Amino acid sequence: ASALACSAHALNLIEKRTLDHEEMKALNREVIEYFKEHVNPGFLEYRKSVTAGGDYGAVEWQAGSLNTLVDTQGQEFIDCLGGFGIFNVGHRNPVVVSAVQNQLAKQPLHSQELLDPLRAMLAKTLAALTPGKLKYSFFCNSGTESVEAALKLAKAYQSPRGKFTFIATSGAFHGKSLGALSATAKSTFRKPFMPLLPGFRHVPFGNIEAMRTALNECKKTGDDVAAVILEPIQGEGGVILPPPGYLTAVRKLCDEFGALMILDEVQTGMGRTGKMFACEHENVQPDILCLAKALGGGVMPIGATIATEEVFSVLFDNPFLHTTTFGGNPLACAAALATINVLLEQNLPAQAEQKGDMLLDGFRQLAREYPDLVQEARGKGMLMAIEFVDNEIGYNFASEMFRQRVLVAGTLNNAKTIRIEPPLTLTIEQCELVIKAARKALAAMRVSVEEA
Amino acid sequence: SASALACSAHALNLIEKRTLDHEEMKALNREVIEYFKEHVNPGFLEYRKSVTAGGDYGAVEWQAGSLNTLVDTQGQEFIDCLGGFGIFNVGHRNPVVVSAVQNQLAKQPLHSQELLDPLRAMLAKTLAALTPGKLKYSFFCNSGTESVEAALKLAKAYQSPRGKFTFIATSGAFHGKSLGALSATAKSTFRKPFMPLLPGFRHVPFGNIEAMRTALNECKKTGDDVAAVILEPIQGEGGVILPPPGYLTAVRKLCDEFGALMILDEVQTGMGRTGKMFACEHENVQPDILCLAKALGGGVMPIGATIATEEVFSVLFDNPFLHTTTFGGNPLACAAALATINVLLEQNLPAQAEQKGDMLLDGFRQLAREYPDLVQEARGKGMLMAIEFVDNEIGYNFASEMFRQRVLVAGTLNNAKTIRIEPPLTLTIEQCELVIKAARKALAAMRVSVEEAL
Amino acid sequence: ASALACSAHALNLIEKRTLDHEEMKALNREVIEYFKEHVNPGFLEYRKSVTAGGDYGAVEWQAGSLNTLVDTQGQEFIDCLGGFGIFNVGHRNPVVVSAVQNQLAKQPLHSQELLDPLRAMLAKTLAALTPGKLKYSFFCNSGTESVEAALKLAKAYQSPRGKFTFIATSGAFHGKSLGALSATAKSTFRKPFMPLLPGFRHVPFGNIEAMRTALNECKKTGDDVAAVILEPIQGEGGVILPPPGYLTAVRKLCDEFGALMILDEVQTGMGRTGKMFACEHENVQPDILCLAKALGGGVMPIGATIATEEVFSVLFDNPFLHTTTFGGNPLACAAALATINVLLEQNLPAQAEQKGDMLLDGFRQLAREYPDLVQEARGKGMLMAIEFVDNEIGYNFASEMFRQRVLVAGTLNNAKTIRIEPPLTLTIEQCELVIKAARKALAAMRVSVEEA
Amino acid sequence: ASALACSAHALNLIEKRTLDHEEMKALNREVIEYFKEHVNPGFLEYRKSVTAGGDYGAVEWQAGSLNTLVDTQGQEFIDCLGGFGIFNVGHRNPVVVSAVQNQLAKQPLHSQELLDPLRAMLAKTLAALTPGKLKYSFFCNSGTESVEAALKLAKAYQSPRGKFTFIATSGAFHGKSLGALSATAKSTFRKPFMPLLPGFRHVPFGNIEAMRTALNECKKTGDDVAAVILEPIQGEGGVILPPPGYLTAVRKLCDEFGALMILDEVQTGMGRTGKMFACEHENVQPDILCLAKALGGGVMPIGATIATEEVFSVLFDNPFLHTTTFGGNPLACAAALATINVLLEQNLPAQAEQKGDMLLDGFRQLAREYPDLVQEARGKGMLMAIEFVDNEIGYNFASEMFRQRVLVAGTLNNAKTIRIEPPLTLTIEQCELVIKAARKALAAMRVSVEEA
Ligand SMILES: Cc1ncc(COP(=O)(O)O)c(C=O)c1O
Ligand SMILES: *Cc1c(COP(=O)(O)O)cnc(C)c1O
Ligand SMILES: *Cc1c(COP(=O)(O)O)cnc(C)c1O
Ligand SMILES: *Cc1c(COP(=O)(O)O)cnc(C)c1O
Repeated sequence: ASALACSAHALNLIEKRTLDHEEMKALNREVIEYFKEHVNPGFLEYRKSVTAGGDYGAVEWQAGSLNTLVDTQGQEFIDCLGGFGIFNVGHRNPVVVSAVQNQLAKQPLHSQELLDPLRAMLAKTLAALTPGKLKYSFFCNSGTESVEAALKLAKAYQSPRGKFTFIATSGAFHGKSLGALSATAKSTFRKPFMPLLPGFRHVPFGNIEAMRTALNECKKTGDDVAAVILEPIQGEGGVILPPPGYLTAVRKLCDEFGALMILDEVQTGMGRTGKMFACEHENVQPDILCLAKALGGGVMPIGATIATEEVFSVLFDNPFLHTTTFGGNPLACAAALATINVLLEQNLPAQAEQKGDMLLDGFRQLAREYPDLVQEARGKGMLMAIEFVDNEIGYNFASEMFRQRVLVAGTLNNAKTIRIEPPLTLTIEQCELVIKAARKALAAMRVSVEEA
Repeated sequence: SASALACSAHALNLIEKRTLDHEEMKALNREVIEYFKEHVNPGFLEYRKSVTAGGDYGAVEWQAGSLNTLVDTQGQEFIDCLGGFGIFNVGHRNPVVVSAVQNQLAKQPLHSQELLDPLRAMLAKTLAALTPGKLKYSFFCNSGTESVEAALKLAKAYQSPRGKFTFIATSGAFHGKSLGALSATAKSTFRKPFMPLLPGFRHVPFGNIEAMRTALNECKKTGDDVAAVILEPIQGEGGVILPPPGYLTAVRKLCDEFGALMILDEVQTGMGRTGKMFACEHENVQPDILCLAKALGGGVMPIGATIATEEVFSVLFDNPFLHTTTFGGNPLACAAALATINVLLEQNLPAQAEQKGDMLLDGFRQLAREYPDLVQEARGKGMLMAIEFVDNEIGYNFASEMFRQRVLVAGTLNNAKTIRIEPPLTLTIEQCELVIKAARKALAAMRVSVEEAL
Repeated sequence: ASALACSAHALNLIEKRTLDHEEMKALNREVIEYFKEHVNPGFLEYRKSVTAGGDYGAVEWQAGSLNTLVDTQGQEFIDCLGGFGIFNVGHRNPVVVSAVQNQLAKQPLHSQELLDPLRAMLAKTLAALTPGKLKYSFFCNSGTESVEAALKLAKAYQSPRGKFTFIATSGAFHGKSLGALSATAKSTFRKPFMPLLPGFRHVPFGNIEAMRTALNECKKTGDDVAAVILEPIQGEGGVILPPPGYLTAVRKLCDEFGALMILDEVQTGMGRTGKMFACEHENVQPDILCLAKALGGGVMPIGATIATEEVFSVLFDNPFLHTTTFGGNPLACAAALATINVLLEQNLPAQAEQKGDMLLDGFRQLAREYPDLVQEARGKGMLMAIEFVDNEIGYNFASEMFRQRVLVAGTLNNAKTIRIEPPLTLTIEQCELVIKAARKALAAMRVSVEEA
Repeated sequence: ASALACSAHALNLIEKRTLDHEEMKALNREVIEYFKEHVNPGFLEYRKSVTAGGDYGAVEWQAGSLNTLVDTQGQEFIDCLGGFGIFNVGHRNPVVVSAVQNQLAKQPLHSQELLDPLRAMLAKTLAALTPGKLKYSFFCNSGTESVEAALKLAKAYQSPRGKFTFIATSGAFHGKSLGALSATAKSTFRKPFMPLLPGFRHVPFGNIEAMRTALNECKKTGDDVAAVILEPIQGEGGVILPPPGYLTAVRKLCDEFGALMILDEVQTGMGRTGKMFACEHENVQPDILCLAKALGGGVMPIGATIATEEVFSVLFDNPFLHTTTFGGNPLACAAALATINVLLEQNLPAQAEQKGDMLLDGFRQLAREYPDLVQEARGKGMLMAIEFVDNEIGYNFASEMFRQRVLVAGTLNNAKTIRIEPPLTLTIEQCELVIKAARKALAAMRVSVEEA
């Protein structure tokens, strides 16, 4: 089976707008087959553990509307998954698609030698969009690249000052590339890949005393902390909100020891929590801010690491100290610029507050009626989670919701949690449908427990 | 000055424009320079200065002109002998890659990552078919440095249960800038500010099987057994360093003998550039893990791919979330890659890279004979070439004199005396000639400038 | 002069029991010069900062009585330094010296091939002397070597169980060799020698909640703690007593997480705090116990690492995994066997309880009279300390006690603190002289303060 | 039996000069039982492996003459083991014994506060005994401690110069404490205790071009070599001699790269290879020289780390940066001073050369005659080794020599290799008797093999 042949077959497919029954039967077969053979058979077994019958093999085909996805069988799903935080402004958002299309006609990828205007524009726009002294931007292609950039900026800055240790928090997720993975907290994701970067240590999230104890003990032993890295709200941890004033406290702790504050808003950024950045809630200015996911408007891959001139200036004397081939390419920038405009124009941060208040109320309500299955519902803005009592119940919830054509999924660090992360553009009727389908799934699950 | 809203709307409107007033052009250029200084990196403005003449430093990128040319905001058109450091193998805005991407953008650009996505499966089947021997499984990411992190993690996951933790790379090597990849990357400049890096990384001189065998033997004796060796078939940012014929095969045998894994970083050498689809096909070395990026995205999308045997990729099956990526293998990028593979094969671009590379290098080596004055030597394999000069400053002047002639070149990350020549594989034969003529005129100018300077 | 001439001159001096006034002048001259030129000019600077006038030049010549040292000028000192904790049964304790001579008559060092009986005899005595399941002994030559053996036993036991992290406490001193140094906590002793062993972390001494957090956080990130190591009371730290129930809580915490408990009793051991081992105040059984200093009766150098058979067994398959050339030699063992015998016959640990109480009563009294100069006095048995308001006041105390012919000295991890650490054999008569000497010292100190 | 009872019993044994037959049988029975239950049962298994019948349980009792040992049964063994390099001047050497007794009469251990004279005298004597600029001494208690001190000297010196990597050689043995173990090279000794000190790498012994490549690649990547450590002759490796001029080429390579040279003469030191130090053969001055074993005259444990003023001065500003409690105690200084005297007075390095050649000639003839059992014989001075065709043949040799009351034992990195390391004071008749015994042993071995 020649490689030309495979590529020609794929090009032929990419060009099909719609599939009929026999085309769908064949594409679904090839995709399951090739997943087993060339991608990961484990992912097939995973889908089985959160669906019922043939739903494991559901193959994603196209955007339906701003907030829906369609599989190869025409089945349309309401998206409460959001690509795990990617689709803040909806699927194929017309303003974003348009911007990308326009730039695609001029030049999608830059030479990396001439001065590329959209890099300059997005960095200007980001400077203005961010708190206080956050002034300089480095663009890359993902969240983990955003965090590697942050760790490196911290390292270049703190190294000549004698500081090499990094503090993160348990529950934290910061990416799976090996530097970012040193900060990431989940044991099962870390252990096979040890030894990781030396001098990374963890303290309980939300616990200012434990953090202070770590910075102070490190000082005593001559292992002074370079930087503290944390999410404002833990995402893959299961949507964990810290106590009030904790972020402000972590900011003061860091100034006190002369440590840098790195804030990872790859997941909480771009309006999802009810404000453009989750740090704007306590009005805290980190030294380095990590952005990705939704920054590309659900159309492009992109990441950005924004810092103070003070810190970022370590990159000035030699601008090749940290580089990236694709980072800040014109297509990625056009997507990011469109997304920032859409967010502001349509006041989507404010909408996420409003829609999130509604949905979490409906979720807390269902939690009360079904403590039979549901432990608790947490959230802020359109970042929410339902924590069930067992692992198996949460898997059954995902399964039942799937049958009702609502797409949800779990959390990387938390086995008992299903997330709810819809596009911020989710319509008021669609929020009603989601609570509706949530109830029905809970009811069906209850009935299954009595059934078994 | 403005709010983010006003800034985004200004950029959004500039994005829609196709051409520029003279006063619109002048305005934009002053913006780009100003914001590069205030919000990107003023040091980059300075680097552009040291490799240009006059306000050349502030040439601002506006659009692709043809397959092999770029146009700035002033309508100046440049023959691209930089190729985005190995990105534009099939040219700028190649119609088959643009079309595939545009068609997928109409369906779905990014996936949920939850449902099975069809193009991931197709690109994975296609790469299986494209790759030598037992390379069977593909992990998709967003960059070359991400590609190499995936390689290292795969090796780590496989070798740490077998009690092996040491990674051997080579000096001169460039494997990426993220902290995992940076640990294998070898340039002192790039490494020291971020130390300590990953433990267990050791380096031997490139292209020296004698030294590499000693390394692995010593590591075995002391109980610090070698998990994997990582190398580029040809060192790119190192200054286009060709290993002696026999090297890669010897590396394969050695890895076989000690039970080390062999990682080939073909992020720059891959997708046709050296005269084959992959530079390892030259000696027919099958690696345990193959890294791709740069040109795999067709010059339209960012993509990286890590391909490995089922034996090694295995480690990811029981828990498929052991290594993941949010954007990796998205439909837009998969389309761009499948398009690219098709074009490379249809238009037989690897074969073309061999013909055009022979001519171009033959041309440069002749010029080197003529100016021992300024040039040390010219080297290359297919369309991956470099010209080494006597001084960094002679080199910087070549880049500058070339830029004045509207031919784009640039240097290499681990060798300052070296100017890379990395044109699209689609560079026309006439353009090949033009580039040699441009290079000749530049060298003569340089000779005169050094004359008066002494 | 040749090496031979130097060896002969020094062999001549060793045979001399007493010095002419002229021989004395010349000896004190050569000793100061050779310290400068061949030992450490800096140790001469240190002594000056804690003596007055030419007192810095004092050169030690012989034991006087049990509790007494005599310099080269015939000047005699009551020893309240105890060699920083080695002279527990006094200077040249007759039973210990006798054991050592008798063994020297037979065989001072062993072959390491044939079975050396005194090693079997010492290992038997210590198994009988240690609480609970502590059963096997590895003999070495110092405290720091004793801690190295302990880290290795934990490493060899816990590495196959997937655990590599070590928790120690700030203020801790566990030795200066590079493995022990990784657990030793003073910044100033650690920085020039970094990178030390990886995987070592520090929590505050005496704070159990912080220790639970470190064990728990390590468990969460896959960095599971192999062992916890600590002194029951911190010596060099400044005689830092933990809360009641702390040591026991650490034992239960280790049990809970399946970490090994290492107890560093190099200073506290052999009767020093009022019991044979300080771990006996709460009846705590560590998995590994480290001994040295006083174990050699103030006559020989020796160390011992005692462990449960569960832990020590990691050395049975290949008894050559950890070894030492001089460890467990006949003279070291004779000395230790004599020391154990003397401590038990004369009920010396119990004496240390009584005399420590009485001595700490004198110092607490003086800290009452002189808040002028003194922060507080503390102690457990005969391991006591006086904390002063300043470093210099403490240095002044040390100099005044010296002028008063009572030998004291400072603590490695606390600059405001003067140890009082006399032989357990100190008479009540001398206890009262020591308390008078300290009052006179404070009297002169207060005066000199109000001169300025 | 109680701890007190155990100590009393041991003390009576220590007093008894002779043992009758059923005193022996009781003691022997004890020694084996206590080794089993409180020391290490594996030592019994190893000793069985290199003995025959009731030979495993040889229990040693006193020195016999200068060069012999007697066990509890009255069996006298000629000592070709030398305690693995300790007994350069024999067992209970009168001059060293007398120096020790005289010092025990005054002060066996010091306060560590007053200036102890014998530390100054030994440091002066060693300065005059050592090559060139080796001037300052740090005294400790073992070989592994003097390597520890050497690594720290280099670290303190090289850390501020930006260099942190250490190069050792495969085959090497430098001690078993975790710092020294990082440079020790046998896999068996290292693996279970990893992670060790970071930044330690190994190159093949005697191959200068391999060492240049490592030093050079390290520099390229920003991981510059702080220091190189090696033995002049590898001892535990199997008595591995380097090419002539290698040692000089390492000195020059270090000069060239600005790395420190550390020479480990813990085994080769104090006369054994024909000169006082094996570096004297090629006139090499290391920056740091390590000594132990024979430095203590076969009576005391001691170690020394001697360095140039350049290097050692990193300890002047803060003389407490590296310390050890027992290091340089009067008893150990007295034993070293006497050793230096005996070695020089009795011209014993010269004797080591003569007896070395004679013994090596003898083994070389036997190798020649029994190529069925013997691979080859190597050596320099009284450091020698016989390599056999396999392990078992080597073990049979050791066992046969033991039956003939000649004591030999293996090496820790090489299992086919038997070391021959007698006192430098071995008589010429004893030299001849060892060669005859080796012959009788080999003959019995060939015959043994014949039957099978
Ligand atoms: C608690 C403790 N551990 C370890 C040591 C190290 O003992 P040494 O100097 O004999 O190596 C000491 C010395 O102060 C000590 O007090
Ligand atoms: C999603 C996530 C990342 C992951 O980055 P990638 O784009 O998947 O490489 C990093 N940080 C946080 C907080 C995340 O939620
Ligand atoms: C460019 C390069 C990389 C890193 O690629 P990025 O996309 O810039 O992260 C890795 N390996 C090689 C050989 C490269 O040339
Ligand atoms: C024996 C040896 C050591 C270890 O000495 P110890 O006193 O047992 O700690 C160190 N270096 C060399 C060369 C040795 O032979």
